[PDB]
Amino acid sequence: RTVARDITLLECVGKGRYGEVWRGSWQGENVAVKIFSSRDEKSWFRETELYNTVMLRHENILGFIASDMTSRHSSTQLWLITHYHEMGSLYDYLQLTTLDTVSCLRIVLSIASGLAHLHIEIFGTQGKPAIAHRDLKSKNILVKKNGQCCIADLGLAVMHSQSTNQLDVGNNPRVGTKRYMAPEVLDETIQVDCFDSYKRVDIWAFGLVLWEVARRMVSNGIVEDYKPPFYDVVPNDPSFEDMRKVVCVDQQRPNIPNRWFSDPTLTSLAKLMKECWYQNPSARLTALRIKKTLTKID
Ligand SMILES: Cc1c(-c2cccc3ncccc23)ccc2nc[nH]c(=O)c12
Repeated sequence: RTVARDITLLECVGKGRYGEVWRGSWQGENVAVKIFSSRDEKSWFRETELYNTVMLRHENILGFIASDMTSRHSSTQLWLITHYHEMGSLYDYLQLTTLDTVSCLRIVLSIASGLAHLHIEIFGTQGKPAIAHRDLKSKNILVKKNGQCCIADLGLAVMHSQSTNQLDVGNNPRVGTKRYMAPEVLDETIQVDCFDSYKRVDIWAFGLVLWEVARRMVSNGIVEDYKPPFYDVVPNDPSFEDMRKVVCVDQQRPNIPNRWFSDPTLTSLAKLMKECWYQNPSARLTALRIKKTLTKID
């Protein structure tokens, strides 16, 4: 029922090498429309597969509405239509407000719950395969009205089924965001035919998002300004070589502000954080473990 022809493009809320994101009106209601760039057409195919064939659906995953193609301007555009969240991306949201303890934990737990849903296979007839995201970042997370978040952008998803032991890495020349790239990626030791490798890459990236969020939690009247990971050692649009020097050569990691050690929540989150950042990919916590821990912290 929801098709591109019937959506009114109202406002452009995002632009990048992926294409554009629009706020659209469909029967009055707001919808989110990602119009893919020509260079990113493979990500549209992958997302269309996950949302339509795998039927991905979870309260902490961006709500899919429909895939469509529309011919306009003597070209054919690939659309991905999703729910629209007034609060926007976690990246923009953190820059416009600070958090108390409850709101900080609600955010990071909701992301953990979203990531656990992806990583965990559901067995049986029409079961869902295990899925690794591979481009988790604050710009690929949206904030819902109930204070929870949801994960978006499945263009690089990798899937695995324990039964057949089938690994499906797709076929996409797209490379994850360099700022959030794990060390085993930057120095090319990652084992590309092992599904656990891609999950561990998600955990590294998650750790960085948890750092971005915690910085905005107020404790004892103190709070850090929003900053992206490695803001102090790499420039904007950091190069591959820039990231390997910081993450691999100098074995650097996001700094923990000393004021975090005066707050029990931030101290536990600091520990959680770092346990996502091991150079040794197999030492990192699993998504389910993160979710469990976040459920107990208060
Ligand atoms: C859903 C969304 C995206 C978005 C992010 C990542 C992947 C997406 N993929 C498809 C459609 C939108 C996507 C980007 C900006 C937004 N700004 C206000 N409200 C929104 O909901 C919103």
